[PDB]
Amino acid sequence: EVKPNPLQDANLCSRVFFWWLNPLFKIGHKRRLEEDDMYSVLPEDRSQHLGEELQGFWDKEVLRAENDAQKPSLTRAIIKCYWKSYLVLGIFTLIEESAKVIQPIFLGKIINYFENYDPMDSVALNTAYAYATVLTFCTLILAILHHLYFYHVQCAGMRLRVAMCHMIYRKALRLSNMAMGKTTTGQIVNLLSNDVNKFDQVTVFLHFLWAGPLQAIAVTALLWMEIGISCLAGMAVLIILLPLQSCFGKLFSSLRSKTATFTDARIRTMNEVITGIRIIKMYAWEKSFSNLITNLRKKEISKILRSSCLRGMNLASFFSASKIIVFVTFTTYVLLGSVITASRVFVAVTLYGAVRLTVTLFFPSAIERVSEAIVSIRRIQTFLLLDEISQRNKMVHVQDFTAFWDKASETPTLQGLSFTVRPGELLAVVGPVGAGKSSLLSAVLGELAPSHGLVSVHGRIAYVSQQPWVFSGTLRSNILFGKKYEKERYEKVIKACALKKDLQLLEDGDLTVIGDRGTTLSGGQKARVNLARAVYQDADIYLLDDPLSAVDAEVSRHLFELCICQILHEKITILVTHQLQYLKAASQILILKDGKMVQKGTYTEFVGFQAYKNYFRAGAHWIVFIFLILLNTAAQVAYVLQDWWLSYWANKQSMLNEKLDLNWYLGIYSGLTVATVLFGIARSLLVFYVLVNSSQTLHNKMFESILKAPVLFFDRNPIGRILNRFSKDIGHLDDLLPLTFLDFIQTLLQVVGVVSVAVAVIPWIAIPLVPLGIIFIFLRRYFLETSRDVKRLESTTRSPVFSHLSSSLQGLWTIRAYKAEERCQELFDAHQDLHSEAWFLFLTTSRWFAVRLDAICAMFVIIVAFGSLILAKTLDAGQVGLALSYALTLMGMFQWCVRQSAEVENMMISVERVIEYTDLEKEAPWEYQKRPPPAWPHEGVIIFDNVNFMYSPGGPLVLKHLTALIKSQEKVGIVGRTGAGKSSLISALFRLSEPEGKIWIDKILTTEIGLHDLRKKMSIIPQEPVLFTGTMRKNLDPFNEHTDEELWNALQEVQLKETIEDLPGKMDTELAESGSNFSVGQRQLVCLARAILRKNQILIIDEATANVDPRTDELIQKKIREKFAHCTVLTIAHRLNTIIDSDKIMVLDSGRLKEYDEPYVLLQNKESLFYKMVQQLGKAEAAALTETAKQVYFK
Ligand SMILES: CC[C@@]1(O)C(=O)OCc2c1cc1n(c2=O)Cc2cc3c(CN(C)C)c(O)ccc3nc2-1
Repeated sequence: EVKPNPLQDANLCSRVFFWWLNPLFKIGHKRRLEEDDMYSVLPEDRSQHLGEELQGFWDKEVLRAENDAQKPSLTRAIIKCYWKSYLVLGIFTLIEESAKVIQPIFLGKIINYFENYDPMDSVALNTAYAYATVLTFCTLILAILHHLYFYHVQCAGMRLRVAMCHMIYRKALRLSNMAMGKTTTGQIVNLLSNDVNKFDQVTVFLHFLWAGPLQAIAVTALLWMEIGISCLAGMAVLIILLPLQSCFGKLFSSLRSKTATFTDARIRTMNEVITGIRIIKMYAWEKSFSNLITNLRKKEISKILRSSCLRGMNLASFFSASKIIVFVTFTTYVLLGSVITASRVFVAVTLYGAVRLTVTLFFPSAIERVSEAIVSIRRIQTFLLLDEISQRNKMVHVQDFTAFWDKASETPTLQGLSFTVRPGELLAVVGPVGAGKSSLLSAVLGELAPSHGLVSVHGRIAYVSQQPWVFSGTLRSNILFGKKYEKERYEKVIKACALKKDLQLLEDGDLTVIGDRGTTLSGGQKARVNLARAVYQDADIYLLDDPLSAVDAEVSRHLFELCICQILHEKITILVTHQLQYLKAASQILILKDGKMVQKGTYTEFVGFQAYKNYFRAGAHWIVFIFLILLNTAAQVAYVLQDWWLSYWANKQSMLNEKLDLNWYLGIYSGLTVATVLFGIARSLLVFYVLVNSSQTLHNKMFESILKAPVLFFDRNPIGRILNRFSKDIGHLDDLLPLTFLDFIQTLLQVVGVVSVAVAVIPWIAIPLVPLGIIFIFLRRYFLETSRDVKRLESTTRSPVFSHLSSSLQGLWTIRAYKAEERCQELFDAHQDLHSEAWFLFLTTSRWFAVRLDAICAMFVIIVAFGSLILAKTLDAGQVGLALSYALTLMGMFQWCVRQSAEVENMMISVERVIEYTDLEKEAPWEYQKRPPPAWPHEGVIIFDNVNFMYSPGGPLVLKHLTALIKSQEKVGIVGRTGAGKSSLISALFRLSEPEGKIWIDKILTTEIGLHDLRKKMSIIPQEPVLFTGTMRKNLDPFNEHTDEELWNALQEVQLKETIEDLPGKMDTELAESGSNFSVGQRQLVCLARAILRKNQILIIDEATANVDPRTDELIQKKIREKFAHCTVLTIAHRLNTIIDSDKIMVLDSGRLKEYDEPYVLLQNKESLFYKMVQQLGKAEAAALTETAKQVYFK
């Protein structure tokens, strides 16, 4: 075994404590870990073994189902597989529940000793030590041996999950093409990504389905023997809490899906902002999108906050549920007239303290997780019952072949086809079009079957689809594609593929790892690899579907004239290519149409504290948190004082020889119950409000930072990187972190409850508390330095599994062509177990930590129990019963406290990323001092003086010293080399980066006005037109300052009015995604309509009409020159004929003004680049251009 696994040989008292895992933490404390530091899985965890074993039952089970004439049952099959195993772990669950319930009874007798106390009876004292001893071992069961057990219940989960990933993939290769036609990859990948993943989460709780109810019965029976019928009072109320928890579960799922619509509506609208940002800014339409995102968020926040109230009240039930069921029990019990006594109260408090989790949380969860598992199985069953291809599947013969992609009602995909070919001969095929162009090959592969006629083949087939496909590994590994390596074969074919030079020049040699999803190769080179793979296999049958042979290249000739015509030509081969002239070398040509063989037409026939501060300060004044800190303690102190008051009552009562004032004691006691639920519920609402209001603020402080971010921000940051923060992180700050934080705080108080009660009742506990503390601090620090990293490795090692299935599910034909399932199965198993190696660490890592938290927690109970008995002269029965009833309660809650601590610390990083967006360097203000006068653009005069511009500070100067005059209403065409200068002068004109030099517009220096004062007052028509998901009215005027008449005129200025007024909303029609119902030219016509609405005296055309039919461009040209006669127009355009009649042209290259004059005068200088560019037209049209330019003198 490559990575020997210590679990093979660790002794019991190693693996009980996971002591064997110690070396991992040592190294993980010294280093960052890597995939070689993780252990290999034990033999039985191998995907192949589990799958082959489970098939060994599911196979039998479908045999039964056919023989019994019923639909089969996968749930029975896994059960029949795991029954003989999984029952054994039930035995520990049984003894575990016993320990949970037995502890109270002996907590009775150890308290009972104090009720009978005399300092001088050693015999009674020794009995108490025996009870205290068994109380320790009972704790030791729950606190130590529980952890090995829980790991094995987790292993039932992981073992079951892995086996399904095997059987699914095994099915996926056997899957019939029809079933693949009835399927999408996303279904199988999701099934593997999620729906099998549920099998861990059922198995942790499946034993609670019986052990929980059996627990509840036992607790009621015991209590009845302690407190009579009165135990029915609490237990019935406890059981009523079970539906009530479900009632909350129902509601927020409703409101969660109700909020889903708005995060989707927000995130789509946000994605338009982030991707569209540049053109958004030029229009000055921030305020439009600012209103949308604000209103959706303010809508979203209202429902998520209204859900947050119910989510808060839910935890308040978990806070009061012990206190309510205690109160009603003893109140009834007292009203049936019993005195209250320390022994009989704390037993019930402890029995309730034990059962409460089982009925209120584990069992409610379990019935849900079982329900999600059983639905997961039934779809997996559905998948495993899809149809399959017939798995059995020197010469090739075909005869009258009549076949379909599916037996739909249309005519067969192949019809009447017959041929035979023998080795040493090449067929070629003019195949179908609009359909399976290589359908003939697909028949030879047996992807299709005859309704009539026959195909017969012998030997082994090589195939390539015209679609390329590349396997996970190196390119050499793809050239091997699992076959043995053979240097001379490999050399000869790889050289005959001319691949070495390209592979050396472009892909670093054959050792190059093929990257994620095949990223590494160019598609042109990727295509050739398929043939290189094919030829390396030296198969009997070589089937070629157009390998971009249609692409003219020396290799696409060389492969044929040397390799395919001479080397490969000995083998059986069939070729489809557009290279019809290659088929002059073909031995035979088949031409096909409508599946018919139409002719044998042979060719000759032709995180630091500051994060917390920032997050909380964003919620409220610190004065509010002071009010909040009061409520926390008030809830917690009300909680403890209730149980202390119950002790105090018992202590007074047992002192009497005479009546108690029932309505004093029960009065105050009832008060603390009402108080503890009321502060508890109030606290639980307040925390959410403070934190959720904090999330709302961070979004709005952050969202404004995004609109006012300069374009430079969106150059450096990918769209996904930004948009993820608006989906994921602010998702968490609404969905889950306020919840997780309140649950952390709630539990932390309760731990502070037990510890502080314990030191109060027994002061000298305060000494050993500090050792336990410092032990915990070093433990947490030592642990999390590793666990943080294992979770990284686990999350990483997941991604090859889905990638491999996706790649393999894309390659199905090819895999079965090489009948290579026997290996590709092994590749999946290699990936699956390597993830399982990480999952095995993830399970056992947490236990090695969790067992110590329960170790030091187990040590605490010892301290209180024997500490109480040591101080027996001083303590008194009520106070001990308080201390011990709390001490037992620590066991469960303390582990949960630190789990949420780790999860909050991890999740809190989402807040750091959000705040890092709250302070991005802004542009200058939109509105600024020295506002331009009320009609400032009144001439369209522009000066550029020594203008210098860059896409980054200190970057390359893409404008150098650019200096120009543009006169009023002048029409300035601009052109240059492709990619030279480009829009940079436009982005300078919008100040999207601040230019050096000066730009003056209508006597105003552009660098001394607000960016909306500028950008509102100049139109642009962009390189790519943009529509926004919204009304046609908003896409034309979000401010609705233009009349519908003007909006109709604009749509009537273009052709499109009578294509929009017939849409049901008319101007108010909101569009499909990206306006798919409109053509690209029509989207530019929308920008022209926008421009026609704006009627600014300045317009910029950015090369737009290259997307558009010239006849629509002709309309654009017409309407520009008609409508913008008074306007000043700048026009970057590639084809000079669009601009040949400009009053002047600027030509830019290398960032310099190569030319600026009347275009004919530029042509009149035969040295000019403009003349040269017109001469580079290479055509007599240069004369028509020249004449048209000269006419500008005279027309
Ligand atoms: C749901 C997770 C889990 O089942 C688990 O994976 O392992 C076992 C375990 C769990 C949860 C909780 N606990 C556990 O031991 C203890 C616990 C206490 C909780 C408390 C405090 N209790 C004293 C009521 C809460 O307020 C809210 C949620 C709580 N959840 C849990």
